[PDB]
Amino acid sequence: SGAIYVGNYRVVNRHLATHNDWANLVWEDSSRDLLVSSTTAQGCDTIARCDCQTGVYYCSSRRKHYPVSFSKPSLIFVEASEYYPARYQSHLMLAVGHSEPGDCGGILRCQHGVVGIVSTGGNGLVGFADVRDLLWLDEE
Ligand SMILES: Cn1nc(CC(=O)N2CC(C(N)=O)C2)c2ccccc21
Ligand SMILES: [Zn+2]
Repeated sequence: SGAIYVGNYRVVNRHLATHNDWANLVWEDSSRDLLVSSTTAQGCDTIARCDCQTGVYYCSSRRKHYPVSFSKPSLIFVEASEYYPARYQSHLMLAVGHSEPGDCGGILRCQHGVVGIVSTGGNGLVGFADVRDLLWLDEE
């Protein structure tokens, strides 16, 4: 589990969104595994606006933050899980690292701020849903 709290937005994995998230929906995209809902309080996270390929992510199944090198956001084939059939997921970045299903939501960050959240995993891989192209998170 986990979310990004920027401005009056809450960014979560679409597959982990709650009823309150769907009832206060701003935007969702199943191909990216992302959903954004509105919040009453302002958040403290800052979004990175950069092309970094190195950063650090939080792994809840290890209680640890790990430094990683990650690929550029792309269209990647992801195996079937409890939440999606086997399919192509867009705006996804891969790194070598530990991930279990419940690790979804952990933040990946670089020197500029939040880059994305854990979305996929398996066999020493971890996938991150990028948010750096969502410029509207910084306004309204
Ligand atoms: C974080 N992660 N995820 C999965 C499968 C899963 O629940 N999916 C893949 C997610 C998606 N965005 O399509 C939903 C896994 C399987 C072993 C290890 C780590 C893992
Ligand atoms: Zn950066």
